[PDB]
Amino acid sequence: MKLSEVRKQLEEARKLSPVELEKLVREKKRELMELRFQASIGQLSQNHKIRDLKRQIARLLT
RNA sequence: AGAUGGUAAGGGCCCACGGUGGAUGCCUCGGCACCCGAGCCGAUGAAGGACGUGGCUACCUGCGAUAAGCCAGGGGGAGCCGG
Ligand SMILES: [Mg+2]
Ligand SMILES: [Mg+2]
Ligand SMILES: [Mg+2]
Ligand SMILES: [Mg+2]
Ligand SMILES: [Mg+2]
Ligand SMILES: [Mg+2]
Ligand SMILES: [Mg+2]
Ligand SMILES: [Mg+2]
Ligand SMILES: [Mg+2]
Repeated sequence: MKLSEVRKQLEEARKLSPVELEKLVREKKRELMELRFQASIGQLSQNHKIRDLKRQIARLLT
């Protein structure tokens, strides 16, 4: 289900849009990094948070 | 004075039961032949690779830093996150 919702809202990134396709992505990635840091230290990650993010970004990157 | 009897360190044949070995039978996801179909790919970067890519990933597979994946259309109708 996660699809429909986000992607629609994602061309909804059209106030500023490619500029925001971008801005958003950047923010999305910092999250991934923050997230896989938590990931590696162990005592701060529960998995799919990762996958789900990476794929936000593949979609975002569209 | 005399006579021919038991011994088995070990060995031989026979039976029995094991070990080892992987023949025989059955099996088959593979192979072989024929026939039909189909028959080009590439600078819009092929064929084929290297290195990567999974929360934990050695390999195989898939994929390409959007990395076992992204979008859309079609199919399908309870399961799914490969081996
Ligand atoms: Mg005598
Ligand atoms: Mg004897
Ligand atoms: Mg003896
Ligand atoms: Mg015995
Ligand atoms: Mg890795
Ligand atoms: Mg990882
Ligand atoms: Mg790993
Ligand atoms: Mg591989
Ligand atoms: Mg890219």
